[PDB]
Amino acid sequence: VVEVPQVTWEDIGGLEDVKRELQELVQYPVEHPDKFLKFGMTPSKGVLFYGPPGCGKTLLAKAIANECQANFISIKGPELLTSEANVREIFDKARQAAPCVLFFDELDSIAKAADRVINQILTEMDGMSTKKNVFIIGATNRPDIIDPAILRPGRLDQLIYIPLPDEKSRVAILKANLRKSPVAKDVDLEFLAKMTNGFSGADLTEICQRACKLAIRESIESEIRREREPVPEIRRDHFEEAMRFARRSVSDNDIRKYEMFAQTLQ
Ligand SMILES: Nc1ncnc2c1ncn2[C@@H]1O[C@H](COP(=O)(O)OP(=O)(O)O)[C@@H](O)[C@H]1O
Ligand SMILES: CN1CCN(C(=O)c2ccc(F)c(F)c2)CC1
Ligand code: NA
Repeated sequence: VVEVPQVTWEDIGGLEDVKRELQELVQYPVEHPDKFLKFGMTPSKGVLFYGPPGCGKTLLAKAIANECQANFISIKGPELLTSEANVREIFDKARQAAPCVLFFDELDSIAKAADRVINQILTEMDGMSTKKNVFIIGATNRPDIIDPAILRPGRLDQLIYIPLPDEKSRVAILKANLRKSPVAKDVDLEFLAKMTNGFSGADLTEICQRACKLAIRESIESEIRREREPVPEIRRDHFEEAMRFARRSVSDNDIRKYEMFAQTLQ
């Protein structure tokens, strides 16, 4: 299904720098149209996100579409395998659906025949002007094997690091996830963020999911027995019990590799 996503910038904890850069990248063509004309600048055709899994790359792509009131079409790399007019149909349907965000996920799987499913993509990209109102986003967990062709000018205009959250970003991820939930005053998300160094945004969300299930199940069971003869809250002890099944999903070894790659790009 193709639709405007309901994810906003507010649902995304941390990454405040990346967010302002992305807003300007899409707001400037429409907010200062007379200045984009005077100096002869073309709006951007795409970006590429990279980083450890579960840290917000898909969320950012959806929030960009919600910003532009645009449709979102998501395509996972492995499923382009049956077959090179596959690459052509997708660009048609995205052009049909304009203004549209076209998101290529798991592009590490294609970086490894398949040699020019890539080449069919580069040709669709050059053949599609910015006047078509399609904005391309890719993501990958394997920045080491990115073909630099997809980044030459006229294609994806920026490569952007989305890292594991630091301590302040973990507090924000926790708050954004719980923003419309009834949380008890005895829970200290700043202490929770301290105890979860190395956790991804997805790892943090699961803790929030379990703690909520625990309070709802407890609500069920207690009314069932008071049946024998006031909105309930998610309490500190629900979070205490959710933490038992909590451990990092990204290894210290992969983090080093990601940090080397990004630090050498200074
Ligand atoms: N920065 C973040 N803020 C809030 N939630 C997050 C963040 N990053 C990840 N999550 C949680 O983890 C899930 C997976 O995030 P996703 O963006 O799909 O990861 P990937 O970087 O692999 O695209 C999200 O749906 C959300 O629940
Ligand atoms: C899929 N697993 C095993 C393979 N893998 C890497 O080799 C890797 C990790 C981080 C990097 F920054 C990088 F360039 C490469 C990713 C994790
Ligand atoms: Na990922």
